[PDB]
Amino acid sequence: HMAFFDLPLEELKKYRPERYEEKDFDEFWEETLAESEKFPLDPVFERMESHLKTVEAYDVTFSGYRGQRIKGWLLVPKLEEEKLPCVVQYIGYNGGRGFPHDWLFWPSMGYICFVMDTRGQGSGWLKGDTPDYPEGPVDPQYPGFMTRGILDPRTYYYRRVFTDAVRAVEAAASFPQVDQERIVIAGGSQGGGIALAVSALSKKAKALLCDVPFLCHFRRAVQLVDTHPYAEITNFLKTHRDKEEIVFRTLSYFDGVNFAARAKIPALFSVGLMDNICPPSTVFAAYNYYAGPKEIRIYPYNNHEGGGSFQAVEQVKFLKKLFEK
Amino acid sequence: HMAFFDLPLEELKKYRPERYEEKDFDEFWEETLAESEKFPLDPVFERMESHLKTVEAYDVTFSGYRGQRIKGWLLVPKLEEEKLPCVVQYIGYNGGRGFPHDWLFWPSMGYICFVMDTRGQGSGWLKGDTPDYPEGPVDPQYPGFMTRGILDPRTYYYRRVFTDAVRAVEAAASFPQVDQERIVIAGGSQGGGIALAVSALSKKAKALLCDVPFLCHFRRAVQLVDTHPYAEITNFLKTHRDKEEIVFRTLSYFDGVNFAARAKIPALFSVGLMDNICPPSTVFAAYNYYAGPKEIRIYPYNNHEGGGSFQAVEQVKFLKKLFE
Amino acid sequence: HMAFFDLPLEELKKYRPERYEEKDFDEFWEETLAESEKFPLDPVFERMESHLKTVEAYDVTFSGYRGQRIKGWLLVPKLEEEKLPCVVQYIGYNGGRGFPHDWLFWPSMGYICFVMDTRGQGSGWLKGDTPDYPEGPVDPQYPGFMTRGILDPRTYYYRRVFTDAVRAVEAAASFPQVDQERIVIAGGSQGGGIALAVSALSKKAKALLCDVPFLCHFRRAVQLVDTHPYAEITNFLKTHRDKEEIVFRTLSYFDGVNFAARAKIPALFSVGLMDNICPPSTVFAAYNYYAGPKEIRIYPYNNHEGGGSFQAVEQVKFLKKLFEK
Amino acid sequence: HMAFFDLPLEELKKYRPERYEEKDFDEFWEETLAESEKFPLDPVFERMESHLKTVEAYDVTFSGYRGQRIKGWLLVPKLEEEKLPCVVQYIGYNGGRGFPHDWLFWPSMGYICFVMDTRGQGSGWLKGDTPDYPEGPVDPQYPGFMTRGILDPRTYYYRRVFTDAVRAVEAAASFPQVDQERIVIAGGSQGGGIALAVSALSKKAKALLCDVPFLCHFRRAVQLVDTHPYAEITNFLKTHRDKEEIVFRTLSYFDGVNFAARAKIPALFSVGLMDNICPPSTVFAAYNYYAGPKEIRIYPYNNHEGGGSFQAVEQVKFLKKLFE
Amino acid sequence: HMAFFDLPLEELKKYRPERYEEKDFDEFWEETLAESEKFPLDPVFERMESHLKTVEAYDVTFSGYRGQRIKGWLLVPKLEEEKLPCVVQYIGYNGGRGFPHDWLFWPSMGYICFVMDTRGQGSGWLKGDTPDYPEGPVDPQYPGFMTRGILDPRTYYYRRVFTDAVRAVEAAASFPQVDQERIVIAGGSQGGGIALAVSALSKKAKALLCDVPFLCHFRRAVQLVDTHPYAEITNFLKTHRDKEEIVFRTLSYFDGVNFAARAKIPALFSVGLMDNICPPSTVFAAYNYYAGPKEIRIYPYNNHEGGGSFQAVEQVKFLKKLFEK
Amino acid sequence: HMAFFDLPLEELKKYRPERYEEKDFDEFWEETLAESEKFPLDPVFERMESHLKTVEAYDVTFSGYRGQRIKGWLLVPKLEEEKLPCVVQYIGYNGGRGFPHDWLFWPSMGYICFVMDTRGQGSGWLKGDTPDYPEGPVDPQYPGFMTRGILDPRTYYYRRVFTDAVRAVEAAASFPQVDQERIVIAGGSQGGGIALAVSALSKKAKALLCDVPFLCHFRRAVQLVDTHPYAEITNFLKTHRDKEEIVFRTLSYFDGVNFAARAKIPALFSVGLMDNICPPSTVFAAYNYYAGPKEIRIYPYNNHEGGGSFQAVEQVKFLKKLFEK
Ligand SMILES: [Ca+2]
Ligand SMILES: [Ca+2]
Ligand SMILES: [Ca+2]
Ligand SMILES: [Ca+2]
Ligand SMILES: [Ca+2]
Ligand SMILES: [Ca+2]
Ligand SMILES: [Ca+2]
Ligand SMILES: [Ca+2]
Repeated sequence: HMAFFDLPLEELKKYRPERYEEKDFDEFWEETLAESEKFPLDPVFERMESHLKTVEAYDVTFSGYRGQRIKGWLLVPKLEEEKLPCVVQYIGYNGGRGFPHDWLFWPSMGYICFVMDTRGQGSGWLKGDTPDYPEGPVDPQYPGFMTRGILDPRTYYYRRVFTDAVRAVEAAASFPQVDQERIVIAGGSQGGGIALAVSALSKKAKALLCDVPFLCHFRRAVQLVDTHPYAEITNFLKTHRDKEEIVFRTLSYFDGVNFAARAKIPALFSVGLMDNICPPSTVFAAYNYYAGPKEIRIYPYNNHEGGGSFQAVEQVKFLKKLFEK
Repeated sequence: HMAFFDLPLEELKKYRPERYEEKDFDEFWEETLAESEKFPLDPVFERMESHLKTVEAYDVTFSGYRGQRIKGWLLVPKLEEEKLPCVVQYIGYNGGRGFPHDWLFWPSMGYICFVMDTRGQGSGWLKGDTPDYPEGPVDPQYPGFMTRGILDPRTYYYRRVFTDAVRAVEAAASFPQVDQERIVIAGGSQGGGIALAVSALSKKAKALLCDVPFLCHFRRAVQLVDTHPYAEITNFLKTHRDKEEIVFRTLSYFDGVNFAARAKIPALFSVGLMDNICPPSTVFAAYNYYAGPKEIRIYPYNNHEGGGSFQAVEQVKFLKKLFE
Repeated sequence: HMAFFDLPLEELKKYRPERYEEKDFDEFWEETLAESEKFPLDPVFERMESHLKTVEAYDVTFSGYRGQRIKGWLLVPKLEEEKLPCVVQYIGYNGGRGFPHDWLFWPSMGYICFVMDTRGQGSGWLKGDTPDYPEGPVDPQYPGFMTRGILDPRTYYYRRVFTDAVRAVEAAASFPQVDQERIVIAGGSQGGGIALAVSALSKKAKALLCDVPFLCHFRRAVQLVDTHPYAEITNFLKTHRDKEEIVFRTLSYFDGVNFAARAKIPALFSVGLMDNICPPSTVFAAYNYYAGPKEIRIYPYNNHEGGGSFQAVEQVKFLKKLFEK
Repeated sequence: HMAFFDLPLEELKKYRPERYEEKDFDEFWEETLAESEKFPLDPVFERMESHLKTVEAYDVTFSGYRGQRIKGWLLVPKLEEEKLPCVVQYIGYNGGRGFPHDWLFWPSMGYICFVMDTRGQGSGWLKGDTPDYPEGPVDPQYPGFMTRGILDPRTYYYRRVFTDAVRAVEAAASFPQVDQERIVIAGGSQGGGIALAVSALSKKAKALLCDVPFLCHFRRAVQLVDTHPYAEITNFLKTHRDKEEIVFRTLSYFDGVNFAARAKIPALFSVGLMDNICPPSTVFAAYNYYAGPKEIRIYPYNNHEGGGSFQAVEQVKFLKKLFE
Repeated sequence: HMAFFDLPLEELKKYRPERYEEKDFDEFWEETLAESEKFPLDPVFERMESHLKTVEAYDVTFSGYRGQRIKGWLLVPKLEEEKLPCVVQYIGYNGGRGFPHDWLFWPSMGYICFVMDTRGQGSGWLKGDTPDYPEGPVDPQYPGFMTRGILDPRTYYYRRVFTDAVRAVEAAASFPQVDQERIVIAGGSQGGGIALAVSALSKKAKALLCDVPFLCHFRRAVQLVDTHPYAEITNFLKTHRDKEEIVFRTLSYFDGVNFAARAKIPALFSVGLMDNICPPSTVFAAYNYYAGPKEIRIYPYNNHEGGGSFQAVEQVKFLKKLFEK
Repeated sequence: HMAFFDLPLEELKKYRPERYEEKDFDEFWEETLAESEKFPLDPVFERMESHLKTVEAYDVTFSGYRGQRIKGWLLVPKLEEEKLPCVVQYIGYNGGRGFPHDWLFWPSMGYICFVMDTRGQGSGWLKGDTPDYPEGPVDPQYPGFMTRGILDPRTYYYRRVFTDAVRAVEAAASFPQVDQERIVIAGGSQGGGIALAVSALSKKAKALLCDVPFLCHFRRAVQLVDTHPYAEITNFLKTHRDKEEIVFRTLSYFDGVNFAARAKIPALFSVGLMDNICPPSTVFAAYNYYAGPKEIRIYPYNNHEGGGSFQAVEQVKFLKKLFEK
């Protein structure tokens, strides 16, 4: 067999495929957010009995999509400064909020960390505590989250997740020790696709950290790789042979490329050139359309792990320099 | 690597592991069926335009779990006889009702065939048209159907599927040309596990055809094989390390072995001794506890395909002799 | 690894590679057929005791290559019409005629169905009952049928199969209830390659159904995919490093592309764009050279399963419309 | 997945499963050999132009099964001794006689080497030049040689190979520089199963070298491993679900374990305890029933490669001691 | 294929296979430690520039095997307490000390953390900075560390690693804020096997954390699994067919089962019943022979990940109770 | 999955990628060889008691890199001619000199054969007896030999191997029955890469046999294939994300393409076009830059086995014609 390869790096850097979105993309999202804003946010922070000594940990509950109650953690490092910067952290596919001690990186660097639990997931590599609540009937689907409600953008799973995620920034901003001028939205892989949505839809985010982003350039992802989770879509289309146009129409409303074209905040991206889960052409498509000030860290030899702890160093340096003005 | 192997056949034939079920197993199912019976069945058969010439095809809708509307097909062979025997057909994992022409076997053999669509699935190997409707919140789960609602038997996905399947036999029986003395429940793999449940829960079924059954002896299945779909449960338990006792309690209410101990109608089973999706020990555990008159066809060299078209011949000969 | 991909669709639709055949291609086939016609067809249809109720089943025996007796099934739906249309069904690799109840589709749609057993196979996924009878010595070969007798077109396995298949249509035509104006030849995968040969060699076929055809564009197939059964040819060539020119000369006489260029009857093809057993470039090469009226159904997300039950629907609609003209 | 393991070594050393053969096993082989002996052997040795300098190479042709003409190589080391000992070398599955320079080991150790080409193979890992000639119709079969004619011992492929192989020893013995008191029959894997047959059927062989033998204890092999080529039999049985008894009856006539029970010449065996192509329980079954003086070299950590060049050293030493 | 399974749990709980060690096992280790103690430990702690805010990070250097200079990190949480408890952390196969921010768990829980870099590794999943120094010639070996110097225990790779690890505890104990009554040795997988050796050889360790231990019951490991790294041994033995007795003789001196029989400090073990890297029978053999006060957490459905974050919670609670006395 | 494919043959035939070497490449090698030449070669040939009858077998010892003692075999066929031609044979990755009877081909063809043992390997498919002796510290590395000392060309493993190999030709030339006008350097795979280095560095070699060469065009190899052993370099780079430039700078001094540009003796190459261990583009890059008289045998359907026994025949014929003048 042939080892994975995408477009050459010189082509990746110029890759700007034709965008496809419906004319009501913005109106869809405006209505979605307006509907959810009719419910009070009702943020709840409850301090936990914990063995943690350098951080205070809080159980979080807030109202996400249509008032539905989403879990999280808030880790506050024990420091003298009265207002601290904050990272809102979104989680990779099949993960959930786990335990507070699973998210010590940002607090150790002096940042408040808001970890948003992902509705209905939390059963693959880290446990979760938040259910999904569907729009009535749960249509035929392929196992997983990628095709859950895919026949209509109004019923699609990521409509609810992205709305949760925009509301999570509001919930973080409500914590009294959070410096609202230094709120960062962050994620890798599904988390990066969520953060990319939030960068276009939120008014409160001040910077984006976007690693090896998933949920980008769907039509290309499906043709390029046979890995999960993009293969969920392919397997659905293999069966539902009459639904191709509808499937990609729905997905157009949730595509990171279309959000990137609307985002204005400063962003640090990362990409692995041998990543066969989130292919480099899908990541570069999103990066290249990203409309805010931007940088990308390129890891030529890395698969889905990306830059690992090297990239974490880059992120801390990037934010320090940004927030010095 | 090591080739798949289960217990030797001589051990499989005596394999009767200790059963685990809760005290309220029967009460759970009695309440479930009573609550769904409060909605009218409202079976609808709508003759469709079709290119089929030897068969009349109907679009089916009936009320399953809690009045929720389930799709299916009814295929009636064009024959002179006024009352015909009927097979109620349940579908394998990730399948759905597909097209009428996907179910030509039983009609061709002179049987009315009622194909029940599987709620929420239909996206893997044959398309489906029936949604699931959850009991409120859809809890954290691993991709698929095996762990959907698994923390409480009341919320568990197969509660709804098994209720649909019991109601499907009532729907079939309400068709005027069906001979109610010759209603057969049939399935292979997930369909076999569904049919095994129906064999204990239904009052209308007269015979069971149970091929290579899934949804049997969960605790053993999860230790034995790393194949999907049983690995969905294993993967959930890898993450939710605190939920093991709860998971297996819930599953006990849906285990084919526990239904088999309650079933009284005549049954023909099949098993593939090299089946690593539905291991022979889980299938023999169910067969060995099956409380009605029973036979099993054993296919020593077959994987999940079982007896294939050979077993289809065994089934037709079995039912002919039974109903004489 | 890399996920399978062939030429882009826009290139596939224009793909007309240079054809290679010997100057005696037609003479080879004329002599082959003339030599087999010297034996009487002697078609025998024997009614069977069956549990089937909507269809009458017949055990079939007829003379194929050089008078050799080939088995089949004939399924006749119980309908009032005195002359019925007929599908001659060829079978995929490692399959055979199985049981009569394995072929209920076409009879259920009102067609007589003649299923031809495949000589010497019948041991992979459906049982068969017909032997092969070689031209004397059985030369060194790689396991399978693809290299059986490959050093000479006169000894090659598919010379015998394709002659059996041309005689199968004569056998079907001899059944009294068959409408000879509505004889269809049909197959998928090896069956599709057999059917493609018959479309060029038979005088009795009126329409072709050709799904995901095997036995097409061998030189491309062997360099594109490492899957069986094309890999049998590759494996033979890895060992018999002196026989490359002879192997591809022999295969030129049996290539679906060379038959397609001679076929004049109306045809419906199908192709799976992710099919790595019968690659889309080999299928499109045959489709593009096909010299009769033609259509193709394209399944972008399907592998070797092709259009499945969706394509069955297309085939029934195609034939209904054709035979109403 | 799980890593391959067979019976523990202590159990392997005592493993003597019940043997199955038909009452006419000996008569079947007596009648097969007598029929082929009615054609003259007509051994032809044709010196070749070669770049080889330490060895003389001959193109061999002789009559095997029913007078059919089998190819081979004869390699004679250029030594002063007027009569030399001889190794008759059988080849592994999908191999053939290749080139003369592929068989330099035994000649370099001072032995004449007769390499028998394998009918109809020669297309996997080493080229071959000898065709098969079937007993009329070539029945339905799974790809390969293991199920070619398997529905009748008289049509089965290995009937013709084993007969060739017995005649190969007669052909080698006819070469004037061969010392007939020091004729060795040798093989690994398919070669070893061939050699094991020849050790029971030939009158001319004086010693057996049998490495990691294939064609042994078929019923166990098929249940134990899913590797090729034993899997060819399994796959044929998955489809021809009515032919199980007939398949194993045929195979009984060709099983190394039944030949081993009849062999009287001295033998050196080898076995790899992690061999998942020729499992150690099938090899030990044949070794344990072997009726002549015998030794086995056991390689606990090796797969199908066995003892490799270490074993080759064992074989040279074994034969030197034996022929002193 | 067959999914991985070891002995049933009820058998695992009683599994005490016969131990094999040479008569000079203790003398070998006494001599090894005495020889390395002749070089000064010369521990160096160098406060480094870091973006970490809740922790003080130190570059560590100390003398391990025969005076050779080994790297590490020391992470000290910023807390008012003047003496703190300490975890000496050993690293999994193909890993190294990485960056200080890779080891935030224990400091966040109020423990000083001493992370020992692994000589010659650090190139698989986390970077390292410490070379190996062989005893003269580097004999023929299979790729990796398992068979490096395996023909003599005096030249074997893990002789040098285990001596470094015993000296790492002495280096940690020399830090003035370390409470010497609360020094813990900890590791998972290779780290667990190192920690197990240290639990027998060190005089300063007060508690052992030993997760999914590697380097245990080699003869069984090599029989049971075909995974790396145990398969490095098998692959060496496949080639060096004359060296079986020598290989297992050497390995006996480094076997966690033989150290466990000598260890007296309180321990918490963990085991995954589906672990095919470190099989449960090799782990239970070590646990069952462990001579100090002991508990084991059993994870029936987990592979080599073990208890993950659940086990981390178990470790924190275990130590808190132990050191309350 | 996608089956392996490299550039089309017509492109391979013209493939001359831009070469990268440091401006001290020649000076590095001149100094390396001069430093090793300060130690006496001290060749030792000791006749063995052997069961071989057509060949005399000698145990060889000679001084390779910096006086270090390297093992080998010398096989002398028993012929009347007083001086014989000689093949110096280098060995594939994870192999060693094995037993004398493993190398009977060249002696049987009337050539003396000098088999050089490969330092530190000999544990994968054929046993070896020669250790490595590192330049002091053995830095962090990935399992295997490709990354051993890779951070500095002075410490790199192949500096020592290539020096041994140049000295092996001198050792061979010292045997009294060797005709020094007919000394051939030969290898496949790692052996071919070693031989290619020797063809530029040795003054005594008269012809090169170079099959499916490894150690060629590293930057391309690492992008193209995910197979071992080239993946050892990729794996090292995935972790040491800061060391890319250094790694490829080191490797430039050991790249077969750069030696090929300097080699002047006649050469026979071979290449398998389906070889995914040594890709055809890396082999053709070296062949195309080869500066001496050259021929290549192309095996379009072979993987890493190349031309096998067919190529052995090509080699014997090639050398016969060459040495006839
Ligand atoms: Ca708009
Ligand atoms: Ca009760
Ligand atoms: Ca309708
Ligand atoms: Ca012509
Ligand atoms: Ca007898
Ligand atoms: Ca002692
Ligand atoms: Ca420092
Ligand atoms: Ca220079």
